[PDB]
Amino acid sequence: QALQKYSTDLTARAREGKLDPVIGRDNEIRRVVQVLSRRTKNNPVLIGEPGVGKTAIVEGLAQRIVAGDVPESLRDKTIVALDLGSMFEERLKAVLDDIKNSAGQIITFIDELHTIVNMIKPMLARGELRLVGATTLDEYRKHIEKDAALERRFQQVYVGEPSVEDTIGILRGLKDRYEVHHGVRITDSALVAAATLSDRYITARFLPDKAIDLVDEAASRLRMEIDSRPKEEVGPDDIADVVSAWTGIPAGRLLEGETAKLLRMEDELGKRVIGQKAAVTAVSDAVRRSRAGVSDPNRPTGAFMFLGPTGVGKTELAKALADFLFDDERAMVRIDMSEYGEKHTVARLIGAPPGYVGYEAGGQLTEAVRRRPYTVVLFDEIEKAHPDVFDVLLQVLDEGRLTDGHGRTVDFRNTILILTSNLGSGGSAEQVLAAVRATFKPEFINRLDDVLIFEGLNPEELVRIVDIQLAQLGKRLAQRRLQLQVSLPAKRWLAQRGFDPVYGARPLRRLVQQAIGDQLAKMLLAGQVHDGDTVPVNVSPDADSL
Amino acid sequence: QALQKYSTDLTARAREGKLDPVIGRDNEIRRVVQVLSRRTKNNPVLIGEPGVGKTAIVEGLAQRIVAGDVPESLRDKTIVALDLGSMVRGEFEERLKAVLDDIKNSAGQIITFIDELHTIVGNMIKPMLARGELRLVGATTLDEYRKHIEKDAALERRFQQVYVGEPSVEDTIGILRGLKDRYEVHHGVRITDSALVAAATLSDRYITARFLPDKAIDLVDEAASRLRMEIDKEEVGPDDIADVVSAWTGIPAGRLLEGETAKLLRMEDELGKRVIGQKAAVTAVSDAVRRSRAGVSDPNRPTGAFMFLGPTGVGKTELAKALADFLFDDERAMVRIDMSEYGEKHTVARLIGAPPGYVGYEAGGQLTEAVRRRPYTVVLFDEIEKAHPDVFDVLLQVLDEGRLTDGHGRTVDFRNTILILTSNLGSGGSAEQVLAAVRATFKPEFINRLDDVLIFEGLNPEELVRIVDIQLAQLGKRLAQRRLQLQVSLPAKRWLAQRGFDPVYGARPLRRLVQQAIGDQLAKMLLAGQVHDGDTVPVNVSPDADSL
Amino acid sequence: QALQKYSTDLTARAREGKLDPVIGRDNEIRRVVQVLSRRTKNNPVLIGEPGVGKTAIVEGLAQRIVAGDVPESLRDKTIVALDLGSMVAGSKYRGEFEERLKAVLDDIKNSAGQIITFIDELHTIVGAGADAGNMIKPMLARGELRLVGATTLDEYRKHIEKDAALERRFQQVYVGEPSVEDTIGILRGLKDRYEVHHGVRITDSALVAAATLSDRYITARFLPDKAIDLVDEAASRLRMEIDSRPKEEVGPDDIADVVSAWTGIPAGRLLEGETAKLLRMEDELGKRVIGQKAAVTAVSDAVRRSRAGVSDPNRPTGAFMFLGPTGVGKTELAKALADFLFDDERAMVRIDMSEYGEKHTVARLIGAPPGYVGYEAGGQLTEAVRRRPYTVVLFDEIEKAHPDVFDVLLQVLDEGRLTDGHGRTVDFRNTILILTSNLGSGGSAEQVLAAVRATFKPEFINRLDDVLIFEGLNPEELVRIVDIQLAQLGKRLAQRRLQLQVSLPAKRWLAQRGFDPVYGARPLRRLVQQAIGDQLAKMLLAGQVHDGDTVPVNVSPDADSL
Ligand SMILES: Nc1ncnc2c1ncn2[C@@H]1O[C@H](COP(=O)(O)OP(=O)(O)OP(O)(O)=S)[C@@H](O)[C@H]1O
Ligand SMILES: Nc1ncnc2c1ncn2[C@@H]1O[C@H](COP(=O)(O)OP(=O)(O)OP(O)(O)=S)[C@@H](O)[C@H]1O
Ligand SMILES: Nc1ncnc2c1ncn2[C@@H]1O[C@H](COP(=O)(O)OP(=O)(O)OP(O)(O)=S)[C@@H](O)[C@H]1O
Ligand SMILES: Nc1ncnc2c1ncn2[C@@H]1O[C@H](COP(=O)(O)OP(=O)(O)OP(O)(O)=S)[C@@H](O)[C@H]1O
Ligand SMILES: Nc1ncnc2c1ncn2[C@@H]1O[C@H](COP(=O)(O)OP(=O)(O)O)[C@@H](O)[C@H]1O
Ligand SMILES: Nc1ncnc2c1ncn2[C@@H]1O[C@H](COP(=O)(O)OP(=O)(O)O)[C@@H](O)[C@H]1O
Repeated sequence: QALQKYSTDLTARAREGKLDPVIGRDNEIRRVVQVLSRRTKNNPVLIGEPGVGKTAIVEGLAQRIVAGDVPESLRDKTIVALDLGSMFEERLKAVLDDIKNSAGQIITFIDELHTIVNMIKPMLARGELRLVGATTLDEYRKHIEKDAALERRFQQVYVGEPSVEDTIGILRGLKDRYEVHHGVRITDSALVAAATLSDRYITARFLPDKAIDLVDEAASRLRMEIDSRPKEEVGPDDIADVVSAWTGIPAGRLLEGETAKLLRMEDELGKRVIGQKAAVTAVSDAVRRSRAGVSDPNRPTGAFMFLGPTGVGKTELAKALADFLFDDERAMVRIDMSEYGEKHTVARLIGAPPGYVGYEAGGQLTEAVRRRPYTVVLFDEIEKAHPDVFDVLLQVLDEGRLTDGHGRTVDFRNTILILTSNLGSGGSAEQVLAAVRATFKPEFINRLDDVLIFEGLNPEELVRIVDIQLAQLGKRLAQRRLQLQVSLPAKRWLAQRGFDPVYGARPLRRLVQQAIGDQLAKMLLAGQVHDGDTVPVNVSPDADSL
Repeated sequence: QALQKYSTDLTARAREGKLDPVIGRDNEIRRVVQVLSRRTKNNPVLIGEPGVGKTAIVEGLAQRIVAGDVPESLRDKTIVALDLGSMVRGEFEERLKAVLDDIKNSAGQIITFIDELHTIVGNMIKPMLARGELRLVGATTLDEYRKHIEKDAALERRFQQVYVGEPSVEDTIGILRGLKDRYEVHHGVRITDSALVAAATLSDRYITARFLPDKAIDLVDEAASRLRMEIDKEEVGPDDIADVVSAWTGIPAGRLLEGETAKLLRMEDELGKRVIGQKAAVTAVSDAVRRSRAGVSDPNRPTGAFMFLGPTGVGKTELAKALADFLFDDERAMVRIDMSEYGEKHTVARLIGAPPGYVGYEAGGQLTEAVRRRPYTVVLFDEIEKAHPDVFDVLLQVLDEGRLTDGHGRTVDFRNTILILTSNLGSGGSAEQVLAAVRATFKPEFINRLDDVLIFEGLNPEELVRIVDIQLAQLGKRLAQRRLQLQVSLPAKRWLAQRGFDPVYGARPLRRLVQQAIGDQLAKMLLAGQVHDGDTVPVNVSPDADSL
Repeated sequence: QALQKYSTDLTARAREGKLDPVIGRDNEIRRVVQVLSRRTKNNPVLIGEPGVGKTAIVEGLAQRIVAGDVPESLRDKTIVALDLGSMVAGSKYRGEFEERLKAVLDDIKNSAGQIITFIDELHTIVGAGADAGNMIKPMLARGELRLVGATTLDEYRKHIEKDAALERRFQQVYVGEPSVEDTIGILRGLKDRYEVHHGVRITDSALVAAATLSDRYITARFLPDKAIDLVDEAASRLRMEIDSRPKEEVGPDDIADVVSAWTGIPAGRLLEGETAKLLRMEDELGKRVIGQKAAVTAVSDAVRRSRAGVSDPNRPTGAFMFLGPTGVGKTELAKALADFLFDDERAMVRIDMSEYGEKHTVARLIGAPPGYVGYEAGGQLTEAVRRRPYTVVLFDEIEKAHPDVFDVLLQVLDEGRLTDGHGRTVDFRNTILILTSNLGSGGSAEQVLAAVRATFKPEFINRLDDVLIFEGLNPEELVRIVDIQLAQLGKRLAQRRLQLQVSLPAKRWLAQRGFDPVYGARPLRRLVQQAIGDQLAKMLLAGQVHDGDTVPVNVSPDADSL
C-alpha cells in the first residue's frame, strides 16, 4: 500500500473509465493472458517499434480485465506499473516488498524494461512478480539475447504495425484533441488520406504515429497559412504537402507538372545520352511503373546491371539518370567496386563492430543511405569486387534491408540500384551471356531486372556526339567569352576521323582536345585572341586552321 | 554467508522440495560423483547442447545428496549456484574477489556451480583452484567450450569433460509422463498418452530448431494453457497439439499426419497443378518415387536417377521445380549445373575441387558444396550430351554407391536425393531414332542403372491454352494493389499461342511477351484514368496487333 | 602489510607438511641453487614442455630449504608465491595498479635479501599495461628480488622473446621429461598418498604396467603425470565399485582396462572370451568370405601375433597387399575383417587411389605447407587417423596413381610415421594397412609377379609383407555365395514380416547366370535386385502381396518369376 506514490495505478483508472482509445489486437490480448496463465516461460514482453501502441495494448488488457473475460486465477489481478520517473538502492527493497509479499495480485508492468537489465533477478527466480514489459527488437537483441539466465522467463510476442482500416477509427478517437488547439477541420477525406498515403512512401516512421504527426503538422501548417499570407480545412492537399517535406521522397496525388516530364523522359534523356534505344526504353519503363504505384512493395524501386563494349555510355547513362531526377550530378551515391580486391574489405562499407579501432566512423554505403534514403547508388565495375560482397547484394535484392556492425537496420525499398561491368567485351551475345551466367550464380541473377547490353557507336550517331562536345566546350570557355564559330565541314570531319568502333567516344574527346585546344591555348597566351572574341575554324587539307 | 546475494542454494530448497525429480539419466550422476571423488583433475564440466538437462542432472545429484546415497566423502557437503548475468567496465573482478574470498574463508568443501562459465574463462581462479579448497562444477556447450577453454585457457589440464548429447523420443515420453500431474493441478484439464507421444514425435520431426526435453514440455504446456483459456473439451489430444504445431510452423494440421499413404497417394494432379500435360511422364515418375521408398531397394542409391529430353520450353524444368516443391516443401531446392563448361578434360575437377592449396579449394566443387548442405536437393544437368566422357564416371560412382568425396576430404551422401539429366537430343525422330541416338551417344550400359528414360510429349496446339491460362490466373494477382480486374476472350488468348510459341524455345518468352505488352501498354491508362477497380479492361484483337 | 594480501608463504606451507614429496631431480635443484646464489641477475626460469614437473622442482627447493640442506647463504629465505591475477584485477582508474606494484616492490626491498620470490606462469607479466611488468625491470637486473619462474616452451617463445631487453635478465633451466625408470621411481614414491586417499591398495606390478603402457599408447601427453593420472583413475573406479554395491586392491590389468577404455586400443593380456574369439577366427571369418583359404590364415595370424604379445612394437600391425583377378573378394575380405574386429563396417578409413592419377592430388592426405590456402585444416588421412588410432586403412586399387604417391607409403610402412602440415607426427603402429590391386588379369603367378616387379620398386616391395595372390572363383561354391546374398536380402526384409522360399533350381540358375569368367561375382547383386526387389515392389504396392506371406520363388522357363 506504500507504493501508491512512486507508482501510479491502472485499477483506479479502470473503474474511473478514462482510457486511451483501444481497438483491435484482441487476439494479442488473448495470447498475453494465455501465456500469463502458464507455469514456465510466463510473463511475456512486447516487441515492436516506436508507434505500435504497446502501452495501449496493456491498457486494453486492463480494460478487458476490469470488464471481465478472464480465467479463474485473474480476479482483476490489479495490474500496475513501476514508474521509471521514480529515480538510493535502499528504497527499491521496500518498493518491491509490496510486490513480493503480495499473492501475485498486484503484479506490475515495467514499461520499457530494456535497460533495467543484480536486484530483480533473484526476486524473480521464485516466480512471484510477472514483470510484464514492452521493448523493441533491437534492444531485445543487444540486451537480453545472449544471456541464458533470463531467456527462460520471457516469451516474445510480435505485433503488426500497419492497420489502416483501424487507424481510421483511431484518428476518429484522437481527431478531437487536435481540433481544439488548431481551429481546423480535418475532414474524413483527410483521415483516409493520412491513412492511405504515407505508408508505402514514408517508411521511416510508422503508420500509427507517423500518421498522428502527419495530421499534427498538417493542422499546424493550416493554422499557420490561416494568417495574412498562405483554404479553411485540411483536405487531400496539405497531407501530401507534408509527405513531400519528409525524407525528400516525393509522394502525393500529382504535382500537376511532373506528369508531363515523366511522359517525356525518353525524349528529354536523349539529349544527354545518345543511341541505345532499347536501353532508354527499358530504363524509362522502370521509373514510370514505380512513380504511379504499380511496382511491388518489397523491392528496390529500380535495380539492374548492364555491360558491353567500352566507350558507349555505360556510365554516362547513369549520370544522366542522376541528373534528370535531382537536377545536379553530385546528388548520386557512387562507390567503385574496383578497390575491393580482398575479402576483409566488407567492413569498409559496413563499419567495424563495437570494440575495434574505427568504430564511430560508420560504413560508406549504409551510412549514406540511412539518412536521405532516395538517392541512386552506382556500383562501378561490379565484376572486380571479391565474390563475397555479391552475397551482401544477394540479401539486398528481394528483401530490402541490411544490417551493419552496430546492429541497426536500414531500408532500401525506395532507391535505385545500378551495377556495371564489361564482361567479355569481345563476345557478340552468347559468349557474354554464358560469362555473366557463370561469373555470378544463377540464384543472384534470378532476382534482377533485365540485364542490358549496349550495342556500340555508328557513323550517324557520332555527329550528335560531336555537337554535344562542342556545346560543352563552349560552356567551358564562355567565362573568357570566346564563343566558338565552327563549320559543318569541320563538324563532319571530326565525326568521321574519330570513329574507330573498338574504343567508342573517348578518341573523339582526345581528337577534339588535341585538334582545337592545342592551337587555341597556343594563341590565347601569345595575345591577339583576347577576351570577347569569336574564332572561326575551317577544314585545312590535313589539320583545321583557326 | 556474507555475500550470498548473487548465489542461490540447491540443498536448502531441496529440504523443501521446490525442485523437480529427474528420473532418468542415472549414468551421468554416477560419472560425475566418480570424477568429483578423485585427487587430481577433479571438478568436472558438463558439455552438451542447450536445454538438454544440464541443470536437471545437477539438481538430481543435489536431491540424491539431500536424501543420502553417495559416498560419505561427498556426503554432508552442500552446493551453491551462481548467476553470471548479474555480475556484468570492471568491478566484476571485484565481486569475483568477494565471492572467492567468501568460499575460501568458509574453510570447507562447499561445492560451487557456475552456469555457462565460458564468459568467466580468468587467471584469478587458477591460483585458487590448484590448491584444493574449492570445487566448481560448470557447464557449457560443445563448440563454445572448444572456443574459450582451448585457445586462451592453458587450464584444460584441470577440467574433466562430461557429455550429455540428447534424450530420444521414448525417453522424453517417459519424462513427460513423469511430469504430468504438476500441470494437472496447475491448470487441470486431462492428459492423454496419445497427446504426449504426438507432441514428442511431432516436435522431434518438425520443430527442428529447439531440442527435445524442453521442446516437448513447451508445446505441452502451451496447449494446456490454450485449452484452459478456451473456456472463455476437457482434455488434450493429438489434434489438440497438431493445431498448436500448425499455428507455430505454418504448415496446416492436415499434412501433419501419416506421411506414407496419404502422401504417396497425392502424386496426382497436385503435380499437374503446376505442370500441364505430360500426364504420362508424371505417372511414370510418381510410380518410380512410390516404389523407391517401399523398403526393399538397397540402402545406398539415389532416390531416383531418371532423365527426360526432347523439345525445350515444354516445362522440362517446371516438372522438377514442382517435384521438389511437393516433396521437400520448397521449390528453391533444385540446383542447376550446366554441362557446358565441362567440355574440357581438366575442368571435371571443377565440380569437386581436388587439392588443398590450389586455385579452387575454398569455393569447393559446384556439385558437392551445394549438396553436403541441403542434402534434399534435386540436381539438374543441362545438355548432358555435351559433357566430356569423363564426368560420366563421376555420375556412375554417384548412382552406384550413395556417396562421393570432395577435395576438403569430406564425404557427401546421395542416398536421399533425386537426379535429373535434361538434354535436347531427338530433334528429328519421334520415338524410333531418338532412343538409338541416346544409346549410341552415351555409353549404352551406363543407361542401365537409370530409371525410366521417358521423353516429354509435344504440346497440343490446343493445349497451349491451359499453360497460358495458368499464366493469366497468375498475372491476375499482379495488379491486386489497385483491384483492377482483367478481361478474357478466346480470340485474344489464343492469339498469344501462334505469336508467342516460336518453336525453338517453347514458351520461354510467353511470360515476357504478354507481360510487357499488356502491362506497359496499360501502364499509361493506369496513370491517366479510363479505368477503376471494377473494369474488365476489355482488350481486343485490333486489325494487326493487340491494342485495347 | 603490503605483500600480505597479494601473496602466500610457500615455505610455511611446506613446513605444515601439506606438499608432495618430490623424488629425484637433484641436477635441476642444484642448478637452480647455483643460479639463485649469484651476485647480479639471479633469476632462474624453468622451461620445458607442459606436464613434466616444472613446479615440482620449486616445491622441492622449498622442502629442502625447510629441512636445512642448502648452502650457507640460502638458509631461512621463505620463498613467496606472488600473484598478479589479484593485483591487476580490481583497478578502474589512472595509475592504480602502479601503487600496488610499487608497494610490493618497496616491501621487498626494505627487508634484507631474504624474500626470494616465485611467480608461476610468468608469461602473464608482459601485460597489465593499458608501462607495466616493465618498471619491475631495473630491480631485476641488480639482484634485489629473485623471481623463480616456470613457463612452457610455446608461451615463452610467443610472449617473452618478443621483448628481448627483458629476456636478458632471465636464465633458462631446460627441464626435460624423465625416462621410464625415473617415472617408475616417482610413482613408487607417490604411491602412499593415493593409497591413503582411496581406501584401497596398489601393487608394484600395477605401477610398472602403468608406467609402461602410458608410454606406448598415449603418445600425445607427457610422462610424469600421464602415468599418475591412470593410477588415480583406476583407484577411483575401484572405490566406486566397492561402494554402492551390496580382492580389494588394484591390479596390473585394471590399468590396461583404463588405457583401453579410452583411445580404443585393445591393449591387454587376453582376458577370457577374447581368446575364444581369436582361436575361433578363421571359421568365424569364413561366413562372410568363401574361398581364399590362403589369405584368411595370414591376416588371422597377424592379429594373433599382434595381440598375443610377440610383435615389434614400432612397426605397423601388418602391411599386406593382396592382388588377383577381378571380382574375387579383396575389398570384401577387408570389409569383413573390419566388421570382425569392430562390428562396424563404416569404422574403417578407405581411400580410393583411383582418384590420384594426377601428381598434385597427394596434398589431400598430407596437408599444405605454411602460408598456403588450406593450412589450418590439416590432412584428411592424418586427421582421420590421429583420432581412432585402431582403424583398418585401405587403398582401393592402387594401380592408378602414377608412381609418385608410392613415395609416401614408402615410409608410412615400416615405421608407422607420417607428418602433416603443422609439422606434427602421427603413429600408425597399431593399424592394418591393406592395399588391393589388379595386376595380372589372368596371367599365372609368374606372369603377375613380373608385373609387380616392373611396376613398383625394390625399396617398395621390400617394405610390405607377404604378397598374397588370390585364386579364381571355384565353379561350385557360387551356391553359397547366392546363399549369402539371399540372407542379406532377407535381413533387408525385416521391417515387414516377409520370408522367402527360394528353390534349389532357382538358386542354381542364379549362380549359373551372372558370373562370367572375366568379372567374377560382381554382376550378382544387381541381378538379385532386378530379379527380386523390383518384381516384389511392383507386387506389393498393388495388393496381392502382404507382410507375413512366406513368398516362394519359381524357376519358370523364362527369366525367374515368383
Ligand atoms: N551515348 C552517349 N551519349 C553521350 N555521351 C556519350 C555517349 N557514349 C559515350 N559518350 C561519351 O563518351 C565517354 C564515355 O563515358 P562513360 O559512360 O564513362 O564510358 P563507358 O561507356 O561507361 O565505358 P567504360 O567501361 O566506363 S570506360 C564520355 O565522355 C561520354 O560523355
Ligand atoms: N531426466 C530428467 N528428469 C526430470 N526432468 C528432466 C529430465 N531431463 C530433462 N528434464 C526437464 O527438462 C528441462 C531441461 O531444462 P534445463 O535443465 O535448463 O536444460 P539444461 O540441461 O540445463 O540445458 P539448457 O541450458 O536448458 S540448453 C528441466 O527443466 C527438467 O525439468
Ligand atoms: N619429481 C617429482 N616428484 C614428485 N611428484 C612429481 C615429480 N614430477 C612430477 N610430479 C607430479 O606430477 C604432476 C606434475 O604437476 P606440475 O609439475 O605441478 O605441473 P607443471 O609441471 O607445473 O606443468 P604445467 O605447466 O603447470 S601444466 C604433479 O602431480 C606432481 O606432484
Ligand atoms: N569368397 C567370397 N565370399 C563372399 N563374397 C564373395 C566372395 N568372392 C566374391 N564375392 C562377392 O563378389 C562381389 C565383389 O567383391 P569385391 O571384393 O567387392 O570385388 P573386388 O574384390 O574389389 O574386385 P575389384 O578388382 O575391386 S572390381 C561381392 O558382392 C562379394 O560379396
Ligand atoms: N489504437 C489506438 N487508438 C487510439 N489511440 C492510441 C492507440 N494506441 C495508442 N494510442 C495513443 O497514442 C499514443 C501512442 O504512443 P505509444 O503507445 O507510446 O507508442 P509506442 O507503442 O511506440 O510506445 C499513446 O500515448 C496512446 O495514448
Ligand atoms: N508444361 C508446362 N507447365 C507450366 N508452365 C510451363 C510448361 N512448359 C513451359 N512452361 C512455361 O515455360 C517457362 C520456362 O520454361 P522452362 O522449363 O524454364 O524452359 P526450358 O524447358 O527450356 O528449360 C516456365 O516458367 C513456364 O511458365
